Amino acid sequence: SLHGYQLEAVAPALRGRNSIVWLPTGAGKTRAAVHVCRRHLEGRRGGRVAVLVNKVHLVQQHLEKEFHVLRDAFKVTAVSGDSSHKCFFGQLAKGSDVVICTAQILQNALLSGEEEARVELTDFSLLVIDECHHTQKEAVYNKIMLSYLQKKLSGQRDLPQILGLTASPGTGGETSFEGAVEHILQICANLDTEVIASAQQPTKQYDLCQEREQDPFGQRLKKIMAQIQEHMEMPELPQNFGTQVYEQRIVELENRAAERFCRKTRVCALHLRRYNDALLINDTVRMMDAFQCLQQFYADKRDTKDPTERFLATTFEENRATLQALAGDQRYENPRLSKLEEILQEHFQPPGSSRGIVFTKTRQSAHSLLSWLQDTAGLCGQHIRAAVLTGSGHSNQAKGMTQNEQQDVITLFRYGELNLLFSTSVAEEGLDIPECNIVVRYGLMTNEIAMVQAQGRARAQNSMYSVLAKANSREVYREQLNESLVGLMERAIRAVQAMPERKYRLKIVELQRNAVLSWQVKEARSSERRQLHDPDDVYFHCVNCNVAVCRGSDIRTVEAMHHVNINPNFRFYYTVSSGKIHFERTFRDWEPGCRIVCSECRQEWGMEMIYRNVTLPILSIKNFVVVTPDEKKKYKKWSTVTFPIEEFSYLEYCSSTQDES
RNA sequence: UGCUUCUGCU
RNA sequence: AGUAGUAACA
Ligand SMILES: Nc1ncnc2c1ncn2[C@@H]1O[C@H](COP(=O)(O)OP(=O)(O)O)[C@@H](O)[C@H]1O
Ligand code: ALF
Ligand SMILES: [Mg+2]
Ligand SMILES: [Zn+2]
Repeated sequence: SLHGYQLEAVAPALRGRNSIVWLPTGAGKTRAAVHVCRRHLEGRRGGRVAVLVNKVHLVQQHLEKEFHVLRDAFKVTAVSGDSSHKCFFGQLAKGSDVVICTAQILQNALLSGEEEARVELTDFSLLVIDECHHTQKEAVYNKIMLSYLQKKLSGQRDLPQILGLTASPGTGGETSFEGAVEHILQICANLDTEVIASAQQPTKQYDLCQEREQDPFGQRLKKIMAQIQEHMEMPELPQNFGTQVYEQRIVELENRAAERFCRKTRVCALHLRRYNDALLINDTVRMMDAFQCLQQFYADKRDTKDPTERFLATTFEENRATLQALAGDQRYENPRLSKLEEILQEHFQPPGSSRGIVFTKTRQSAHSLLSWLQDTAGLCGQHIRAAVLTGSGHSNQAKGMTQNEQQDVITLFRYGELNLLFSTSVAEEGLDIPECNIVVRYGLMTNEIAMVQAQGRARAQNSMYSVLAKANSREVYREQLNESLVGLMERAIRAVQAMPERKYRLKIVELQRNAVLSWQVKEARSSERRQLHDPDDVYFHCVNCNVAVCRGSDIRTVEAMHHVNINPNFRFYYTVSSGKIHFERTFRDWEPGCRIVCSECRQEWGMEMIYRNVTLPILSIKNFVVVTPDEKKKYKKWSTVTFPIEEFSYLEYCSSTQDES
């Protein structure tokens, strides 16, 4: 049965008041919400609840661990990206008493032009927003709630009650009391909160490592980078190799070289980014991980004419064997990994006692840590059974994990079939593993919310939380600051809870008005930008070889995301460059075909979309330079281009191609 | 693998 | 204004 503090925290929600339930990590906010939902549905006819989450895995978790109990009396349905294609959301939701989904599923339905796929906010009488601290800025939670505010302020009746759940509203980067209070008020405004409802041990250790005394591998990479920069014959080139600033500056240089079609500079900049990437890997995991980064990059090359590429290939080849030999030398081991080994050795003896998550920033790092573990003699024999856990992010450096793949790892971790995960931020919030008693945060730079949340995955009574970071580093400073900011957040929330009602209400009104006005202004500005140029006056150039390949007027959008070229002669500019792509996820109206490349230079451009009975090429914006009358620009997003793009019409497209045959 | 939110960084 | 990552959607 519910704890006293659970009953106390939901008392406002039971009375119908919009609220945020502020309870610590692991305190049982979900069960409290289920109780609210049961009483809500019992207390009226025709009620309907939406439960919004921010991570695919939490749909299944909340259903199977908490919300399924409602099925004694009510119909409960769950939807995530994997199951999206199976039903029209409108039909599914309307046939349910409770629907649990990732928030973007609901947002898509709110925006839909299809009768059967569409819902309105007024189709729900209660919205439960899990991890509601994400309801800010342009996060999907806030896109939904901004619409709610627009409707509320316009006088709409029968908007749903709001129940937000969070352990950590945060301070939003504010370090003053006044700033932190303002942030809390902003959260409250965004969620249309009437009351923040709250209640009326673990140990933490800093496992600090030192910089490697001797890093010949890194030293050699830096010496190659200097040689490459000399070859570029340019003044004021950055010298700060192996930093995030260098990474930014070298990519910005690549962008400028694309925009001005300086091939030599661009190619050199491309390679330097890879060397910098290797330095960053070298600092995070093993030398051999960094080596493999570079080796793979240069292996996938073939013999070419381009004198620049030949210089760069020769340069790597001259250093390759030395780099690999160094990478196999235990003398130059990463102290971060030495420290991690110490932690695991201490806590996973005797074998199978501990149940741990090691959080790392990137998917690639998680995979490298698993590989490192499997290859560390000092850990083999301690019956550590480990696996990687990531979300469904994807890049050429690392694929993601499907909902199903994630679920397999989580289920085996829950009762100790696996006893250690190497995880990204996919599992920093929400994941409930009662037996988890160790969290290590490996060299992370995050806000205080992520710190609190990740720590909170260790549910067990006698849990430990380890910060594994470089001594004297910004990472250590930020951890310490974040600890203080948690305290500041608490003080700010208390102050808001104690505010006089009249003052609170007026402040919320002022903030909600500001939010809905600011949105209108932003939308007007965005529209003005996208109407600057006639699409006929915009030309796309291949980013690699600078050949012109189409005009803006050749492009249409599918599902407001996928930019297809509908010109029947575009086929003479691109080549199909792969066998058929397969995705685990199925979509309603299309599936990928093959990858496509520039016919001149083989630069990757995008992929085919098999949309119903036609095949069209999708272009990724990052593979082009966009040329207008005013400038040449390499865009990383379509959303900021300076010309309008019409929606694809399948009917019109079919009619048009039939006339040509 | 198309998309662009968030977080870090400048 | 970018950049890097990440996650979500498709
Ligand atoms: N009243 C209760 N009695 C026993 N276990 C409970 C109670 N309420 C919640 N739990 C359990 O507490 C754990 C943490 O709950 P959860 O909802 O994941 O925490 P959070 O507040 O971070 O969402 C879960 O395993 C849940 O089933
Ligand atoms: F605060 Al939680 F799962 F919602 F730790
Ligand atoms: Mg939770
Ligand atoms: Zn080309």
